[PDB]
Amino acid sequence: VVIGIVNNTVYDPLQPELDS
Amino acid sequence: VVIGIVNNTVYDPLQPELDS
Repeated sequence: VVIGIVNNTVYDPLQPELDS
Repeated sequence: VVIGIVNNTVYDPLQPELDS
């Protein structure tokens, strides 16, 4: 719906602790 | 202490990500 939206990745800060 | 406080549940986004 938003006009002009681009594609990018939003990294989750919980992942580094979840993996380790 | 708070006058008029009602009872409800608060969803925790941490628990489902941590469990999975």
